[PDB]
Amino acid sequence: AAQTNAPWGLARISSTSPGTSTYYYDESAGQGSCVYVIDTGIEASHPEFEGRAQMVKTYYYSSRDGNGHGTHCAGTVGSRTYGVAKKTQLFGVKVLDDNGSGQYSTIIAGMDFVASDKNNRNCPKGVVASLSLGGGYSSSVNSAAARLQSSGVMVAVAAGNNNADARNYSPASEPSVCTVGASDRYDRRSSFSNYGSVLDIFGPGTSILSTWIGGSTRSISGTSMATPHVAGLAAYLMTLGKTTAASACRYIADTANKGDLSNIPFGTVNLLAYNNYQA
Ligand SMILES: [Ca+2]
Ligand SMILES: [Ca+2]
Ligand SMILES: [Ca+2]
Ligand SMILES: [Ca+2]
Repeated sequence: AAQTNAPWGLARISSTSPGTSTYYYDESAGQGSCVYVIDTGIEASHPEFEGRAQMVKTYYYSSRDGNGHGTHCAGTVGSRTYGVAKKTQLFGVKVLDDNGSGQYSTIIAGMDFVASDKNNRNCPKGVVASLSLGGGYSSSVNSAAARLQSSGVMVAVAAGNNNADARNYSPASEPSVCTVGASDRYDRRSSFSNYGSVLDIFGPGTSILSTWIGGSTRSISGTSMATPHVAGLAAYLMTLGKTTAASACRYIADTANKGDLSNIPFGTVNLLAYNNYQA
């Protein structure tokens, strides 16, 4: 399948080169795989989710997405226009309030919710979680991402937008989960992108067009938008039976566009997410 005039990120994860704008993908498109978007929530009712999105959990008065952050990450995962896995099921888990922030105890409770909630969902192709959130190191938050991963969910986490080593951030610093750095359309490390030995992969991060609240669209930049690209890819690759929840991050890194990114700190992997799809 070929989506002409796609966002630059989708086009890049189906490309050996930068500078193309056609997303190529197997028409299976992650069907029968679930991606949990742990975030501000999702506006499930966006015409771009075609009813494949629903809120399954909140730790606030409303499960709505008043923020947009989580509606925009869900979108990069499995929206029809701006998604990687255009047929995946999206489960919104609102750990972040509409200001975009949350307590670490609530985020932990959300990760543990998914590790269990998956046993209440039809995900025959497997389960993915996209954590586009982060803060300082916390062995407690790391251990929650570890558990979620260990429960048989491919965990993709932002490195963090601090332009520092991700070793000092959670759940970015957790060795067992997929830590995603950000790249821009010219294959440069996004100026904001965290780096280090803990990083496993890069996704498109800078100027990422996706879904927004009010049934709208807008472009926003972060490791937070790299993550849903990787999250999406893992969903896609799992539905193709090309990898599993446990070994997805490794598989993505084995099959990645190597050496293609500039301004990658020595000792950080030079690996851009690649679907490796041949039309
Ligand atoms: Ca674009
Ligand atoms: Ca987000
Ligand atoms: Ca976002
Ligand atoms: Ca987002």
